[PDB]
Amino acid sequence: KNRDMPLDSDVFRVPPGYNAPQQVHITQGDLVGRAMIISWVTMDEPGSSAVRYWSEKNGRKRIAKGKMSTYRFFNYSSGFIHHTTIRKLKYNTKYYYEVGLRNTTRRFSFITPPQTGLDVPYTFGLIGDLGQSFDSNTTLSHYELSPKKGQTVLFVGDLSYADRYPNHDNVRWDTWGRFTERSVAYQPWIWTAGNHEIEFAPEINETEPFKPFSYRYHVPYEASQSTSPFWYSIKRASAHIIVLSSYSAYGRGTPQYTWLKKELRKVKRSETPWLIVLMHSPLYNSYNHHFMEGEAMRTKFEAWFVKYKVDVVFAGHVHAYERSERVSNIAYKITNGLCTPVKDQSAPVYITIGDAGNYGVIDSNMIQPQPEYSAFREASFGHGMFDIKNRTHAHFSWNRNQDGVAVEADSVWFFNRHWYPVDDS
Amino acid sequence: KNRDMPLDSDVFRVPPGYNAPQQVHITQGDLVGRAMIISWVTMDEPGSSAVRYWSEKNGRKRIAKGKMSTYRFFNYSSGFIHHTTIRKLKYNTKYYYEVGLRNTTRRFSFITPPQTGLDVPYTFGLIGDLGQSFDSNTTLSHYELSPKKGQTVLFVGDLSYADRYPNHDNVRWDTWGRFTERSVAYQPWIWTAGNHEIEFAPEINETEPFKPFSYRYHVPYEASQSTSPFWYSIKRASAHIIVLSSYSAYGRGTPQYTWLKKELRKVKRSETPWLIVLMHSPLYNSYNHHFMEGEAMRTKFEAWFVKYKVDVVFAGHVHAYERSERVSNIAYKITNGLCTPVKDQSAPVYITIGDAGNYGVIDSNMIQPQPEYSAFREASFGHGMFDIKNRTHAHFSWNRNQDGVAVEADSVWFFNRHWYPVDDST
Amino acid sequence: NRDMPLDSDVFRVPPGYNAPQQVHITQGDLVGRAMIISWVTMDEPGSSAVRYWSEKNGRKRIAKGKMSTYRFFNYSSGFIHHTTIRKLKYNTKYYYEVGLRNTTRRFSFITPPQTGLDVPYTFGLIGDLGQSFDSNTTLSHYELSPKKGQTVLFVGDLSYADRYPNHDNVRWDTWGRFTERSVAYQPWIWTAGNHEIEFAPEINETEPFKPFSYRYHVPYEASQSTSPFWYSIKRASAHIIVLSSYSAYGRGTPQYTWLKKELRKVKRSETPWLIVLMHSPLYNSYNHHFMEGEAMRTKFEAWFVKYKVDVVFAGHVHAYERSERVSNIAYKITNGLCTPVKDQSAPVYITIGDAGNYGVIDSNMIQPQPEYSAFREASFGHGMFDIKNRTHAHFSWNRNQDGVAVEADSVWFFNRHWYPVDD
Amino acid sequence: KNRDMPLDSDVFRVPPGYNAPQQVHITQGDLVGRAMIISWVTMDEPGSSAVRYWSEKNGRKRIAKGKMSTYRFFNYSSGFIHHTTIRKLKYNTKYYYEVGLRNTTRRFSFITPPQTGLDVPYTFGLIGDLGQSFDSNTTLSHYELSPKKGQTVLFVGDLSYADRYPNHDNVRWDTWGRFTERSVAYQPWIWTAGNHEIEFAPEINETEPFKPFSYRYHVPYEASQSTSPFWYSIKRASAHIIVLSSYSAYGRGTPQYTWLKKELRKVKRSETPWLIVLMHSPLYNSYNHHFMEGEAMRTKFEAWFVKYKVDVVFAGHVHAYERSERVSNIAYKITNGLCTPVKDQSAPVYITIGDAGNYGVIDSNMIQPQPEYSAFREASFGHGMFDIKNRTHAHFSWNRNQDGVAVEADSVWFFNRHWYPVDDST
Ligand SMILES: *[C@@H]1O[C@H](CO)[C@@H](O[C@@H]2O[C@H](CO)[C@@H](O)[C@H](O)[C@H]2NC(C)=O)[C@H](O[C@@H]2O[C@@H](C)[C@@H](O)[C@@H](O)[C@@H]2O)[C@H]1NC(C)=O
Ligand SMILES: *[C@@H]1O[C@H](CO)[C@@H](O[C@@H]2O[C@H](CO)[C@@H](O)[C@H](O)[C@H]2NC(C)=O)[C@H](O[C@@H]2O[C@@H](C)[C@@H](O)[C@@H](O)[C@@H]2O)[C@H]1NC(C)=O
Ligand SMILES: *[C@@H]1O[C@H](CO)[C@@H](O[C@@H]2O[C@H](CO)[C@@H](O)[C@H](O)[C@H]2NC(C)=O)[C@H](O[C@@H]2O[C@@H](C)[C@@H](O)[C@@H](O)[C@@H]2O)[C@H]1NC(C)=O
Ligand SMILES: *[C@@H]1O[C@H](CO)[C@@H](O[C@@H]2O[C@H](CO)[C@@H](O)[C@H](O)[C@H]2NC(C)=O)[C@H](O[C@@H]2O[C@@H](C)[C@@H](O)[C@@H](O)[C@@H]2O)[C@H]1NC(C)=O
Ligand SMILES: *[C@@H]1O[C@H](CO)[C@@H](O[C@@H]2O[C@H](CO)[C@@H](O)[C@H](O)[C@H]2NC(C)=O)[C@H](O[C@@H]2O[C@@H](C)[C@@H](O)[C@@H](O)[C@@H]2O)[C@H]1NC(C)=O
Ligand SMILES: *[C@@H]1O[C@H](CO)[C@@H](O[C@@H]2O[C@H](CO)[C@@H](O)[C@H](O)[C@H]2NC(C)=O)[C@H](O[C@@H]2O[C@@H](C)[C@@H](O)[C@@H](O)[C@@H]2O)[C@H]1NC(C)=O
Ligand SMILES: *[C@@H]1O[C@H](CO)[C@@H](O)[C@H](O[C@@H]2O[C@@H](C)[C@@H](O)[C@@H](O)[C@@H]2O)[C@H]1NC(C)=O
Ligand SMILES: *[C@@H]1O[C@H](CO)[C@@H](O)[C@H](O)[C@H]1NC(C)=O
Ligand SMILES: *[C@@H]1O[C@H](CO)[C@@H](O)[C@H](O)[C@H]1NC(C)=O
Ligand SMILES: *[C@@H]1O[C@H](CO)[C@@H](O)[C@H](O)[C@H]1NC(C)=O
Ligand SMILES: *[C@@H]1O[C@H](CO)[C@@H](O)[C@H](O)[C@H]1NC(C)=O
Ligand SMILES: *[C@@H]1O[C@H](CO)[C@@H](O)[C@H](O)[C@H]1NC(C)=O
Ligand SMILES: *[C@@H]1O[C@H](CO)[C@@H](O)[C@H](O)[C@H]1NC(C)=O
Ligand SMILES: [Fe+3]
Ligand SMILES: [Fe+3]
Ligand SMILES: [Fe+3]
Ligand SMILES: [Fe+3]
Ligand SMILES: [Zn+2]
Ligand SMILES: [Zn+2]
Ligand SMILES: [Zn+2]
Ligand SMILES: [Zn+2]
Repeated sequence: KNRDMPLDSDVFRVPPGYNAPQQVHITQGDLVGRAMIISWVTMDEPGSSAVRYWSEKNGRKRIAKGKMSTYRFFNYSSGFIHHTTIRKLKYNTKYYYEVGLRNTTRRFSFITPPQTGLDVPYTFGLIGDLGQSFDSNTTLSHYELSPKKGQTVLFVGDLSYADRYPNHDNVRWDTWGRFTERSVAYQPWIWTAGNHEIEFAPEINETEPFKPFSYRYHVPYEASQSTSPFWYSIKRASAHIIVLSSYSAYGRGTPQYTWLKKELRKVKRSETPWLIVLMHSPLYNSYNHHFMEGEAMRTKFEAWFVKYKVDVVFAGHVHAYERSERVSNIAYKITNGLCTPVKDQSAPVYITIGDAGNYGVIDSNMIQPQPEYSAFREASFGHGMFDIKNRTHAHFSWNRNQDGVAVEADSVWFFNRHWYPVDDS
Repeated sequence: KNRDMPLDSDVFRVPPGYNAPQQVHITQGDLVGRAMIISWVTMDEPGSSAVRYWSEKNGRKRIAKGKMSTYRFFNYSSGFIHHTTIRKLKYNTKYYYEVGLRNTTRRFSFITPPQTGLDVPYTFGLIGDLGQSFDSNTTLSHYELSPKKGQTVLFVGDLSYADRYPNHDNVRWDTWGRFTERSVAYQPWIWTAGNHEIEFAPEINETEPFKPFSYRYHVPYEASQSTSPFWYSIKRASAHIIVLSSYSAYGRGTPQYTWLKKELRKVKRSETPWLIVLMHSPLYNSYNHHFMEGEAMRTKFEAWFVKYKVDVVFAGHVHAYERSERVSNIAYKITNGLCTPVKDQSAPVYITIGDAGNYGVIDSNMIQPQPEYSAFREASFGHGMFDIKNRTHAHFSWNRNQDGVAVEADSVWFFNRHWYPVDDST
Repeated sequence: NRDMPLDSDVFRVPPGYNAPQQVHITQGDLVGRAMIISWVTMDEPGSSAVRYWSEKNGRKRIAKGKMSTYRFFNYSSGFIHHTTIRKLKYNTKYYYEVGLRNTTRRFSFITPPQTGLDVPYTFGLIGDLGQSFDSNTTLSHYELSPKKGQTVLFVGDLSYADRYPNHDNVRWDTWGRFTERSVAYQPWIWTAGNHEIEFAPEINETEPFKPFSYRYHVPYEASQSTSPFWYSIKRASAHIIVLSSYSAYGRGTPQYTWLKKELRKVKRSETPWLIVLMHSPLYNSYNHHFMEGEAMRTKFEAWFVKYKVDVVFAGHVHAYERSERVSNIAYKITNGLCTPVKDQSAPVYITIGDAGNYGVIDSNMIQPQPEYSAFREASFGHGMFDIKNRTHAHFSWNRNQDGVAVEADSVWFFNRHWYPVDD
Repeated sequence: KNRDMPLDSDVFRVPPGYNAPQQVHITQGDLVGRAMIISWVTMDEPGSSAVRYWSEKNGRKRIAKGKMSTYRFFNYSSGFIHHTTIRKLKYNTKYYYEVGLRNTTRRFSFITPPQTGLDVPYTFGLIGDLGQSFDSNTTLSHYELSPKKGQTVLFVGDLSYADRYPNHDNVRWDTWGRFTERSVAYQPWIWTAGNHEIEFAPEINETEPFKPFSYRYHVPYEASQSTSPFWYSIKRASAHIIVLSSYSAYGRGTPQYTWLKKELRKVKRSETPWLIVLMHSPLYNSYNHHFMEGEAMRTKFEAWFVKYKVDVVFAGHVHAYERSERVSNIAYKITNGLCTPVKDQSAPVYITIGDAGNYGVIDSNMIQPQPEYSAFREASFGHGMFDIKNRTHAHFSWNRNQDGVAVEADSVWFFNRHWYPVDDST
């Protein structure tokens, strides 16, 4: 049944004025937080890729110059896509920025994160598999209405679900951009590529994976010496965030494998104590839907996560919520019969948070009974919050669409694996 | 430690004459055997990409037109690389072909396979991780001197090992091309991409995986509707051969995953009864080196191989030889504890054959004791032959470098999984 | 102002899902055994395959071509197809179909006879056509001609889309649909004029000839040219040389180099008629664009006389003119030799850029009429160059205001190689 | 006949050190002189495209990041070409810069021109058709030893003459770069494209006009809103310099035509009194060699030069020296018989200065007798100096290779067409 919001919905309204910038969105633009990638689309003509910005502190207006690009997908032709990086921003300060400098100007703002450090607090939103259904809209409202006040969204993939439409009707990317603007124009969303971003459709000569997503959503991948936008790293406040690609190559020797190996080695827990991994497809999942799809990546990387004491791994893909115990399944050797997950205080917690709404369908069927490795699971629409207090403590909470915005249906304290490895079960 | 043949070795000699074609090699150019891709390099000037060819019978000389390309890698600049496809050939006939039409002509020949069919005999050589060491030269000689007489080489990856040299010195691609010539200019080699072809080197700003390899070695990947040179299939005689890429994406919904799922559905066992899979990294491997590297691909494809009753999966990567029992390990569901390989008459035999020589090192360390799923393993240099007799029987043998060219240190009868699914254990 | 409106019948869209539109053809090789088929699909990419067969018997074959797209400012093109059909039979009628996947449309052309000394043929002359009502009239007159044109030599300025805001490239699409009724059935030989340049740095479009060069291909490699803007073809008893007024032609440049070499290749005993096409006239006694042709004239005029070009057709000036056979090639800065003289080795220069443009005629002329000008008139119309045999060609000019059979100006061309009599 | 310096001449020496930058050259990088384009080649590996620079004043060392490129020409493959722009410099300041930051660093310096202004003095060298013959070397020496101290070279085209070699042996581009380094590394040379830069060679599939030149020599063309490296404008001191392309399109409506029309409108003689035009092919020329080749461009632009009262037009192409009277020939209407040049105080002086050496041949055949429009002409090798004193006066001198470096064989004072419009005839 169609639960996608109609094209004439209020959330899809086009900003008025000739060549008004639309689908405005921002993300972190460098490794440590001093830069911001500003992106938007113009529909009437190319327009200018310049961004005007200034801090509240200094009130000196400056100009950053960017780049415009376009793409085609089957018989769709995109508008004019702008990406511009503002650099050398001051930490912990409010900036205003304007786009559409030539015809119709629109102004927004954001706050740069504090400089990275050991005890620096920060609140991350967790959103997965958002889509553009009425549920999607409710989750977005709950997030923006949260008393916890999220400062940056960690997005675990499956953005627009445009690919569910005939020929992937790319108009549905445009609507998604206009819908999400109310949040992502004012705070960065950290992008992870899910399977709905693949858009491999050889039947209509579209054979370059991630094409629409990769034209529309840029990431600071060169900042961490990644050679691809689909895996990369950022540091923000006290968190070191590693973004992975479930649908890229990760065999031994491949670019993603090589990069992750080196990146984990570069992590300094005395500088960013919170080590967080994002990926679309969950390594631990006890739901019927996509059961065991995460197995391949798990066999490659799980031992690295345990060895480097990753604090937490976030994923989506399953349209529900699940939180694992700290467990590992890394003792297997084909013939030794050691294929059962065991408690391991050195392993991350695996959280599945792909329940922001998608196209309005929840994954309710669960493998019964709940396995030992699963601490909490529930088939409900909602979003998460990962609220870092200091180097030892972070509080995670899950909020359900059917609950008040201030209500936590699940919550748990994370004790840091490097600085405070006490049983946080 | 350096057991690579020196640059001035006889196998590396440059063919004489102004702009003489060198590094000549061919491979199947289409889905069923009526085409051939002809490839070669000219060093002095671009030269012609035209190929003259004719059957020894008829003798009507024809011209095929191809394309020239070049590439750079760090401070290396390639010579001029030619790829030309000859099409609409007659089955089971000898053709002569010539390259260097403008200046120094060189002439070679090949024999097209018989048309695909249920009971068409054919002999495949199996060579993996060849490299260019003295051991490499020995393995090649054994293959070309085999009384079995291989008609096509299935190459399971790791070609030149140029990436071991400073800045991957691509000269060592050129030397490997000239060293091969004696063989792959007269019979096709079916290429699989190994980890030594990846050549991911961001430290010298070379970040495109498979670049040198993909410029030098073309495969007929569009013929099987693949969107990439790194996975594809061909039919030859009674065999349907599926080539996979261990070092490309294979997650659910990815191009390779999607392609393979569809491709298996196209397999017709009444026309090609022998279903053969090539990949670089072994799904079953009981050597310590690279132990369990194949697990990721195994979780994705193993159940598929059993479902479609693949006869045999060949791989290289580990520098040794191994032959599994017919087993499967596809019953695991995380908490059911079903994680031990069991005997499964629907499953392929897995053979590791990455011992053609590489840079002169063997992998001798093995998991002890030998696991139940492992039938035979030995750390020696060599190559295999897969000799199809008919729709029910194929004979596989492994020849060691230290033995006479006619000695099989291991040998086994494959009973076809579709036409004759009887226990063929050893 | 005078341009036909978007809802005009001539701009009508062929019905049916992804129906091929803007179909046009042109010679695809050096001597006539090939044809370039071009068209546009708007609904989706579609197939670039062309099905074709000869009326006689007719085994159906398929030729596969290429699809392309482009952007110009805020305009995005449809899916443009170009496909070459090769190895055709001479002097035979062929049918061809495009849009094989969804909506097929069928057309036809007739290949020319093999090239030869005495092979007859009739060429239409059309320049600066545009899409005004005048334009539509000219096209009608040409197609209703009793003399029956078999190929159009087009001397430049096609759609005049560059007159619209941001060169509204939709106006290229309409011109394509407009001209289809003629150019889908017989080749037009394309010359590049100044309205094809489309140099518009103010909207970041700085590649000359961009839209023109995507929509209209020419067989330039067939004569070893390295550019579509200059090339030659042979058809029946004619050798036709197409030059580019708005490309470089300095000594040593590609075009200059190619022309010098191309003239050495002309064989008057295979193709006695040597025809040159260019947009901007070397001889012109109208005020508009007076003397714009001088630069090219100083470079190529002596060559045209040396190789005894029969006739040079140009457009650009929106009127009709025919010169005497004169040359002005003796000037040496200080020697006072700067007047054109009768020269029986020289071509006749014909200005024929009066097919309609955007509805405006150039009527202001230099007075009195110079010696070198034989005939000139400010009327809309088109020409016909009718080759009878190696000695005689008949050229005529038809005015839009006359009956389709009426020739306001008419002249016999006596071949410069086989019959160099004063005409 | 071969008078080109041999490959092992001292002037072609390779700078010592691994990956040592060579063929270093600089030119103005912006409209008004606050920028500089730094160019160099590395032969061993790509290297860094970063330039380190600081003023003799403070400094305050800074880095500018550039770009690397390469090309092939037939069977030639280039080294790694770096172009890096340094911006926001101080006027009238000596700067040091270094290239080759990663392995072998080399250090140079330049002096930024003073801010543009009415009476700003400045000395331009004029060199055309240099080549790499022994004569070429003598001319460069005379320029650098000149008592007048050239501060910037206006170069009227025909650089290396590499195209005279077999397949245009591009190695002769590398030699010419090493030879000219001793001057162009320390002061900008302002490039004009000549016929020897076209390098149209279809017979060897090189069909892109100016390819090697355009890769090796960059100009700040976007600063004057040109859309091509081949025509562009700069201001330097009291001069506004317009560079044109004899071998690009210039018909009505073409990019160069449109650009030049608009550029002349932008000229302000109240800010830059000296209006100078550079082009390769002379509009006025009384030598037999290339007689009247300039006629095509003359017909297009001559009237514009008169209309805007250009002070002086410099050209090369003809291998000799010539200086015209102020003449115009713009009244011709085909039939009216007005086709003789006449004295026109509103017109530029036309100077032919393509006598720096080429491949060792001088053009000595002149049309006799000397025409009225020609003031002075002589067939000797040499170079010119255009020495601006203030808004009204500029001194032009011509120095011959057979004379002392201090001797002026031809000499004339220019009266500025805007600020001192009085007959300056000799
Ligand atoms: C979008 O903004 C442009 C300026 O950033 C407008 O161009 C300008 O229009 C002005 C009218 O107030 C005019 O004086 C300026 O010269 C001109 N500036 C330019 C072209 O750089 C543009 O206005 C439209 O386009 C111009 C060229 C004219 O056609 C106007 O009549 C148009 O309104 C703005 N576009 C629109 C559609 O608003
Ligand atoms: C790091 O953050 C923790 C979570 O906010 C701090 O714990 C909290 O400390 C409060 C007193 O400052 C106390 O009222 C709260 O109950 C407590 N929260 C929890 C969930 O335990 C933590 O404070 C230290 O450790 C706690 C357990 C107490 O021992 C405090 O006295 C300590 O200050 C913060 N650590 C530091 C070094 O501040
Ligand atoms: C396929 O090839 C096999 C090996 O060439 C055939 O088996 C062999 O038959 C020989 C006489 O033809 C016999 O002496 C060999 O012992 C035997 N070889 C082996 C390894 O079994 C096979 O022939 C059929 O099946 C075998 C088991 C016997 O029953 C034969 O009599 C059969 O013809 C060949 N199969 C077919 C269908 O051609
Ligand atoms: C791109 O191709 C689509 C078909 O593959 C177009 O949709 C089809 O339009 C048909 C009428 O031409 C209509 O009957 C079909 O229902 C429809 N097919 C599907 C699967 O939706 C699409 O057309 C645009 O949108 C449709 C719904 C109509 O409004 C058309 O008039 C529109 O052009 C094509 N899109 C574009 C931008 O061309
Ligand atoms: C080429 O075609 C010309 C035009 O038809 C021929 O001239 C015409 O010949 C007619 C006899 O068939 C004659 O009545 C006409 O007067 C004449 N038309 C013109 C415009 O002159 C021409 O015939 C040759 O040359 C002319 C001058 C006469 O000498 C004829 O007798 C000749 O046959 C044709 N030339 C050739 C080579 O056939
Ligand atoms: C502009 O530069 C001219 C060339 O240098 C100056 O002329 C020269 O002035 C010298 C002393 O200043 C004098 O000895 C030279 O003969 C003379 N050179 C020439 C070629 O005339 C010029 O100076 C002005 O005009 C000259 C003729 C003298 O009358 C000076 O006294 C004047 O100042 C310079 N103009 C200015 C305003 O400085
Ligand atoms: C155009 O031709 C192609 C190829 O023959 C057809 O597949 C199209 O059919 C349409 O799209 C397919 C995928 C299927 O949905 C069918 O029912 C549709 O009719 C055809 N396109 C149209 C619009 O006719
Ligand atoms: C392009 O721009 C013009 C305004 O300059 C606008 O009026 C026109 O409709 C636009 N065309 C498009 C967006 O296709
Ligand atoms: C989406 O949510 C916003 C904020 O709650 C609300 O104002 C708007 O009406 C909603 N739109 C739809 C279509 O649900
Ligand atoms: C390689 O083997 C070949 C064939 O046996 C032999 O001719 C040659 O000498 C060998 N070359 C080297 C370097 O071993
Ligand atoms: C290029 O070709 C010429 C012959 O055409 C040859 O003599 C020369 O050595 C070659 N140069 C290189 C480096 O290939
Ligand atoms: C154009 O000309 C054709 C042919 O005479 C005629 O049928 C058509 O109606 C005309 N259209 C317009 C709008 O002039
Ligand atoms: C070039 O001139 C310089 C300076 O006069 C001199 O030192 C050098 O030897 C000359 N080189 C030649 C003539 O090859
Ligand atoms: Fe999802
Ligand atoms: Fe190996
Ligand atoms: Fe016109
Ligand atoms: Fe010269
Ligand atoms: Zn998903
Ligand atoms: Zn390997
Ligand atoms: Zn015109
Ligand atoms: Zn010259």
